[PDB]
Order: sequence, then structure tokens, then C-alpha cells
Amino acid sequence: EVQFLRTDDEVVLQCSATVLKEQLKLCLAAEGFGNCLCFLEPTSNAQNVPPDLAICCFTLEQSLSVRALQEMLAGHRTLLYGHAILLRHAHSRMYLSCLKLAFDVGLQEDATGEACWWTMHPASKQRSEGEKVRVGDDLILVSVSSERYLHLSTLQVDASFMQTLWNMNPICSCCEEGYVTGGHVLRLFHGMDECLTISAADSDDQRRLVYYEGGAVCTHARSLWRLEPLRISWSGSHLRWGQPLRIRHVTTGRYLALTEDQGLVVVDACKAHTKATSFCFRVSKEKLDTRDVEGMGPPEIKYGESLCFVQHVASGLWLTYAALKKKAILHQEGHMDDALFLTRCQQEESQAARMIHSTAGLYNQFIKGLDSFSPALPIEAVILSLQDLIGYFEPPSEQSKLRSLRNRQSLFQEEGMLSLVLNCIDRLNVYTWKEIVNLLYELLASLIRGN
Repeated sequence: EVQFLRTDDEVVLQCSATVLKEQLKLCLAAEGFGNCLCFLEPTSNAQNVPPDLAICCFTLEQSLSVRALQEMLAGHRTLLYGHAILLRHAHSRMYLSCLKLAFDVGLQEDATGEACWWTMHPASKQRSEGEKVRVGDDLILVSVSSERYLHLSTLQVDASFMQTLWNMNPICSCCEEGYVTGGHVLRLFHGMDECLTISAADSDDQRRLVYYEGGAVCTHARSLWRLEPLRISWSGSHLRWGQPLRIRHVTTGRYLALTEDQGLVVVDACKAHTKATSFCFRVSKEKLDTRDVEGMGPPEIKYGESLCFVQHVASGLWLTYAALKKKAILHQEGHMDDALFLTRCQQEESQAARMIHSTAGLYNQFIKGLDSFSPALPIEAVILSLQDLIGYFEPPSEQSKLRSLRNRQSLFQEEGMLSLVLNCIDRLNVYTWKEIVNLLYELLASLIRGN
């Protein structure tokens, strides 16, 4: 069978390279908040190390002919060769755009210019202009603004006159309303609001243990998880009962796992190999006595309505509580009330949780280099990130926007972002550099203002 790409479907842009007598596949990736420059995310070693897929997803917002494009400048449509496409970054909501003799490629805030448009062209004589773009086709993408090819420079991405072959691999298409798909950020609730979570920032358990917890946590970022099937293509398809998948903690970026040494913990991406890190949802605890569809597949698990037992695949152990804040363990029998229900996180909350992840990771790297000087400091990155967050926490000038602001502030504060910003300040103030110090203080005020 064959399938086509349509507008509003989500995709990864994939290219290939030969690395040390081994073939490597890389996806187009960008963070999109201060760090607007695109980079390559290797997806070949997924069985051992899960890729950072969240920021590789692009939505095909628009697909227009050359004549239709010029008109705009002055349901779901199928992609045709010769059409110009508009690629909206899922996380940042910004657009892929054209920034020796090669122009950079990054994210731009507005789809107004020609810079964010790319025409699709066949890689061989197998396809013709005006024909449907198929899934699995090798294609060439040229920038409308610069007339240059989106290209893998040698691993980096830029726009040049040297061309490279891309695969626009489908992440998801139209999904059934209310059904859980891969790549979704959600909460796992147990029975009285009590959800699966890890500890708050700067706890003694090193943020590596899992708990069932009630109260305010159900509205905090630390209880957010992303479901990640063992696929790249159609990783955003409907989740099935018994389907193996990884469960990623959003703010921390670590993976739910079973270890021989500690049991149920949350481990770093570098140590999250499928055997330790694969879970699945089960209808019941009965012994399973009994194929991967290309596409969205059958819808099986409903948000809210479906009750699911979580099982670690390799061991067969059940996710359960040790007999309000109960520790989560993996156990041979578990409890009769182990069934969880799932609730989808909304855009603002999930976006903020990923912003926390990226911010914490960058500022931790910035702190690390200083303990060494007691690898260039990410000065340009830190400044831009700081500048972005100040605007992010900027009080609206000229009540609903005030409620949103206070929720954003709360989300960051509960993820230990105040002490983290302080932790940078105290390290920089040791020396009597000047750009960041002022920006860090300004963000500090922005996080506090109106509390």
C-alpha cells in the first residue's frame, strides 16, 4: 500500500549520512526559544538511546502552488511536487525558514516572508511536477527566498547550492477525537486526584524516584509525561493495548525504567535502552497468550474513560504503589486498584514544561563550566534564552493574561527555577559576564513580580 502527505499532518524531515562505516539517520531539530538555529538529531540509535523527538515535529500548515503563493504574498490538501510548503514547528509554533557561501536555516516567528516557504521537487525521474508526494519518496527542498537547497553540510543543516535528499516521514495524520496517540503530553491519574510524578526540584532522592501524589502536584509540571512508541514513523499514531512504549518525564527529560539495582526509577536518555525502559498499557492483569500498521491505526485508548494497567514489558511487572505521597514500584502482583486513567495536557502547560526542560539544561551546562574554571560558555545561548524568558514573563501593558502569567510563574517556581537563576547569579558575582548578570536579575524580578 501507499500513502500521501496532506496539510495539517505532522512530519519529521530526515536525511542520511555515512559515519565510520555505518549509516546514520538524522532529523531536522530546533528548540526555538532564543536558540533558533536548526541542528541534526540522530535517530539511528533509538533502540539504545531515545532521540529528542518532541522538537523534530513539524506541521504542514500550508501547501500552495507558485501562483497561489504569489497571491498570498501580494479540508486537508494533498502535497504535490512543485508546491511550496509552510512548516510550523510543533513546540515553538514558529516556522522553518532560511536565515562557505551557505545561508543558515532556523525558526522565524512569522509566516509573512518568503523565507519560510520551501518548494518540493523530485529526487529522481520516478516522479513528475504536479504529482502526489508519497511517503518514502526521496525529495529535494529549495528555499523560496534564497533559491537554495535545504542541505546537510559536513553534521549541520544549512541552505546552499549543493543539494541533499530528504525524507518527509509522517508522524501523524487525522486522529480520532479523545483517543491517546504517541507524542502526547499527559498525566496518569490514580483514582481523589492523585497522579504519577517525581519529586520537586532539589529533593534528597535526586529527582530519580517515582511517586503517586495528590494535591497541587496535579497542576504542576513535574507530573507531566510524554508517551513515546518504539517508532519514528507513525510514532504519533493511536496507542494500542500491549504496544511497547517509553514514558518520558518532560521537565527532567528522563525515562521511566526498571533497573536491576534500584527497581523502578527514572533514568537519563543515555541509559534508556528498550529492555529497561519499555512499558505498555494493559486492559487487565491476565496472562497475554497471543503487526505494525503503517498509519494512524485503530483507536483503542480513550482519555479519561479508559482504565489502564501499566506493565513493564521485559519483566512483566506491574506499576503500583508501596503500601499523601506513596512511592511507585514495579511488582509481580501489584494491587487490585492499579488501573490508571489518562488526561491530556493542554498546549500552554506542555509548552512551558518543555521550556523548563531546555532552560534547566542550558543553565546547568553554563554552571558546569564555571565549576571547571574554579568548553566555551554558552554565552550567546544564555543571553538569548534570558531575553526570551523576560519577554515570556513580561507583564501585559496597555486580567486573563494576568492569570496566565501567574500560572507560568508558578510552574517555573515549582520546578526550582528561582534558585537555579540565583545559583547562576551567586557564581557570576564571585567575580567583581556583565550582560548575563543584569539579565539574570531582571528575570528574577519577572518571576517574582505580582506574587
